Amino acid sequence: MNLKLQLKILSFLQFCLWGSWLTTLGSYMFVTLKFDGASIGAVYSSLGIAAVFMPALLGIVADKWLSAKWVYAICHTIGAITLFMAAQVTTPEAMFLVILINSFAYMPTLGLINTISYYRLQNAGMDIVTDFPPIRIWGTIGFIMAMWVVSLSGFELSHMQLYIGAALSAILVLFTLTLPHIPVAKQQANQSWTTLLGLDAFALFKNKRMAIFFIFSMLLGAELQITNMFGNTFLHSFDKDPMFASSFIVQHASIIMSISQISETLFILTIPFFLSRYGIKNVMMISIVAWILRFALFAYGDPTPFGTVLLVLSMIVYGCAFDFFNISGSVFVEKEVSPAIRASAQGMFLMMTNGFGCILGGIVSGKVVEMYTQNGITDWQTVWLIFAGYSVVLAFAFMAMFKYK
Repeated sequence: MNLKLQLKILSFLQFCLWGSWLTTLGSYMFVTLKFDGASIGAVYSSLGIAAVFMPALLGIVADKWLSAKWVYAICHTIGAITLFMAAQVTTPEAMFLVILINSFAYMPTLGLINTISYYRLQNAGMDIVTDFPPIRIWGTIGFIMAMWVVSLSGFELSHMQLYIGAALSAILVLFTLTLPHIPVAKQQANQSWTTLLGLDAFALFKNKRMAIFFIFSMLLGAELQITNMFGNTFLHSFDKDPMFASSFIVQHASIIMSISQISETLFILTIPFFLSRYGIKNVMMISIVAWILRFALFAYGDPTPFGTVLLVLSMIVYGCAFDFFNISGSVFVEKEVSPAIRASAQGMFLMMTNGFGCILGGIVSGKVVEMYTQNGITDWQTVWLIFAGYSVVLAFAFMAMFKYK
């Protein structure tokens, strides 16, 4: 096999297994397994708890000299067995457990694939700087195509998606064997990204200013993944309306929610411009307004003609909110760091924001959906408005932060 082909298939398989179930797992638990939003949020909460430990296990791989190929293979083997059980759990606490084990195996993969590909491309004498972007993009292509194929086959509400993920994890394992051998000795002299984490990178919390900032960014990020968790559940909620039971957006919610990940990818191209044109605080503010718009368009969104427009426009707006918030937060955080602490500040901003925001937001949004569900019916308008108001006030807290001197 061509090595570029191999790494592309590897990247595609890496996210196509995750996207088979990750968006639709909530509505599977809600509509099929009849969970409440609090336990669905709890189950989604495990990914944050795994992600927050992911630097530790990647660090032990580097330190006690484990091979990324083989660790990657063992980790996907655990991921496949785990999704295989997931298609069988039926009770929430067990779902949280198997998803906990699955997230613990899978998250360390977000780093192992990058490690694998850098050294394999260098082994072949290839350009890492220009060849990584064509490989990494197949992962998003795979994630979207998994969403789409599972949605089209009729497995949005089934546990078949978990079997699809189990099968794709297993194929990923056995294709993973074929990869070239690279001595772990060849991987030396390179300081791990994980070493810029660890327990002295909390030194950045010496500054009360930056500390308060990180807390608001943790708070703000607490809602970064809410509509990946629940927009599918909300879009299926139109089944009670017989006008909309038939609707493609109601039956095929994953293709209508795919616009968000697509916008997430293509809005990365507009970031250099808005960073240059407006600057850091401004981009943070536009991020915030885009999250307010994102939630409010969900509150007033229907499978109707105008409702569909509002839904599709918030799906477009999500990519702006997500991309812009990570870039401007990373860069602002960096701008107020000693130039030595600067890579570690970006690392802590992302794991604090997304990793800790994911635990916090999972449990929180779940309790919100549970509160506004009565008789099995969620009042998505009140839920979406709650989060939109939270978005608004986070706008005011960030403005108060930026104008304080």
